[PDB]
Amino acid sequence: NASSQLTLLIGNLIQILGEKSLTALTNKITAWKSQQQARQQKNLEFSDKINTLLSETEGLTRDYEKQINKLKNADSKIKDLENKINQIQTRLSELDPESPEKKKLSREEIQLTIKKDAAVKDRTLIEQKTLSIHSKLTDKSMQLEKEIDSF
Repeated sequence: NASSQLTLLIGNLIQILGEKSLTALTNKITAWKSQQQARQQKNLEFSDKINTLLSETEGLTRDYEKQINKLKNADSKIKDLENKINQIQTRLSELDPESPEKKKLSREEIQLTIKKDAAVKDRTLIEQKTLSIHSKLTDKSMQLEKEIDSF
């Protein structure tokens, strides 16, 4: 233990040489001790914080990936509801102007439309979360800089 050895050393020197002639060194040693203790405080604090930021970053990375996948499925559901609607819309155009089945297809198209509007909504929500998570990751990079700058 450097500190304890140092205490013994200056103690020993003072024994023979007297404290008056060594006051300056004695004072320097006090400063050193103090610095060492502050550096040990910072070291521990930084270590804990880095561990936290890291773990937090990993969690948010997983969240980001999970949401990105969710958002792809959402664009799918939509590209599929757009198909059913166009399909049906084409089918309705070519429909015998009456006809016995027009009434029903028209009701299916209002339904696919209601579903597609709700899926566009839900999509934007997911996209928002994605972007939000990305923002939180950016916050983690800011927090990291903060810690480094005050080390």
